[PDB]
Amino acid sequence: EPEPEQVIKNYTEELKVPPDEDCIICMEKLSTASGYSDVTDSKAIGSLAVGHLTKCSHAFHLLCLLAMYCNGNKDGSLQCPSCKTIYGEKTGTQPQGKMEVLRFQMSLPGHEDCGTILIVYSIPHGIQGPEHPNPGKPFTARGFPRQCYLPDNAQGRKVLELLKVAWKRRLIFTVGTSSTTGETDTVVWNEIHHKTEMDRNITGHGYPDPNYLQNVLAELAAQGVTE
Ligand SMILES: Nc1ncnc2c1ncn2[C@@H]1O[C@H](COP(=O)(O)OP(=O)(O)OC[C@H]2O[C@@H](O)[C@H](O)[C@@H]2O)[C@@H](O)[C@H]1O
Ligand SMILES: [Zn+2]
Ligand SMILES: [Zn+2]
Repeated sequence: EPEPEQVIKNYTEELKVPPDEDCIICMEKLSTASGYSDVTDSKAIGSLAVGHLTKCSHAFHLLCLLAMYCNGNKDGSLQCPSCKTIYGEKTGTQPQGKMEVLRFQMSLPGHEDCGTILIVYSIPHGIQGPEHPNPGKPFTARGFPRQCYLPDNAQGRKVLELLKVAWKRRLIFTVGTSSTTGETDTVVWNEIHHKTEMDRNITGHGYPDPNYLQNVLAELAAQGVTE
């Protein structure tokens, strides 16, 4: 993985003279100096260095870009803050654990045509790593194992494989704060809704749900997991 300054040099093409149009990262004119210049320090990147992104052609202070990148885990990918194009292979802060998958013949509410896939995520507590909020300090993992259900049809089996890619790229979980329990520095769901109940009366996260499959299949396209 290249260095943070080099990551921004890739997937970027410097602008000769920046327009009057604003940089949406620092809310300052691209013509002027980055608004994060006072707290961000590069080697090869100035404060009036500006390029637009390779494919999506959105322009920012390359220092802002760098300021952004650096606030996250530094996997060598970069996400356009305007249109969210992924540059490289986005990955994420998911702690070590296991993903088991099972199938059973019983159908789910709304999918009586087919069988059911059981996904079991088991993730132990540990010590936060460099990518996590407070490196070195412990993190908790609440509620594991967490059982998840997919209709065993064509889409459901597709989403299954896409979720195996998500796991590989440490995308399904993250260390952070729980919206449910308010507890901090802990393993929580990250951006990819999972059905944890067959019967949606129990918790609110179950079946039937017509559009779940369509929702998640785009919820992980938003993290760069596609065909
Ligand atoms: N029970 C749930 N099942 C699936 N997704 C859930 C659940 N509760 C919340 N979510 C989704 O998880 C995301 C973040 O919610 P958090 O509460 O921060 O995540 P987490 O604390 O892991 O979720 C609560 C989890 O803890 C367990 O005690 C509980 O049974 C559930 O699986 C949001 O997308 C939210 O909609
Ligand atoms: Zn800026
Ligand atoms: Zn863009």
